[PDB]
Amino acid sequence: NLPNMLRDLRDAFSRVKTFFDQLDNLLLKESLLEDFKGYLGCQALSEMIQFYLEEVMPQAENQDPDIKAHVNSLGENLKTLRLRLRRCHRFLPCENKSKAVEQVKNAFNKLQEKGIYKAMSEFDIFINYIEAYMTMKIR
Amino acid sequence: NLPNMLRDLRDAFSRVKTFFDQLDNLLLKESLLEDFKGYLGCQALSEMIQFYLEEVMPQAENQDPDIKAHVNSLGENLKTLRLRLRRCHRFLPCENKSKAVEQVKNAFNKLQEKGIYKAMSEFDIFINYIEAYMTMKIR
Repeated sequence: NLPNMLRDLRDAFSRVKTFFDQLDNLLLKESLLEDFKGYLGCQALSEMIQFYLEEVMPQAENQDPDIKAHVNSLGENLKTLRLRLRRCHRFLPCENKSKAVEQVKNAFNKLQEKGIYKAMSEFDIFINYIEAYMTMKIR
Repeated sequence: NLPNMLRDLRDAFSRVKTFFDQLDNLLLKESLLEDFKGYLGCQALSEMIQFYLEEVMPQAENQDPDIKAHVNSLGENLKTLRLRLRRCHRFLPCENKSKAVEQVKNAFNKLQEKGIYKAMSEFDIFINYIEAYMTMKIR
């Protein structure tokens, strides 16, 4: 399962690495792994994937056009992995949105002025749901 | 604890409600509560709090300026609650960011060109951390 899920990404990296011993300190320090294992894990992983796709890879392709085909495949494999993990609310919940909230907003918007009245008049219901959520977490 | 944490919000609402029996269906349906109790709970609650603060309340104040002082206090009490829940990575992790990621990005940016080389050359380390994260969730 897992190893198999990461093989394409590792294969793509084996090519890329050849374009890049006194190593010095890691940029991707252990503290990063720790956040990945904590309550902020999803947000940390999500932000890192975005960082590599939007900032690092494009910059790297600009610095040396010869690595482009390989960095592009690395990027495609990383986006595919993200998609897989995201399709499962389990692995990357932080990149998923609530269908219920969307439904509430869609109904609210279609009700025009009556939507404002209704949402405000039900605020105590909202407070009750917040209490339920908190009650959940405390458990 | 909990009841006490929500009292100010409920007190503020008792005033507001007076400006707003055949009730018809709830806008804030049960499905919303369900998402609040699930894996998308944080995102759902976070989006709802934002919805009330940026969309509902301002609109309501515009429709009837007489409720303004009360909707404003309701809003302040809701922002205070959000702050409290957020200060605790436990209750609202989805509104928190990874200090480690920030440190990595700060170092990466200060290294200028060498940062690109380093981040790309450590991609396998990143893959290893992703594996760890996944290994975590599967557990």
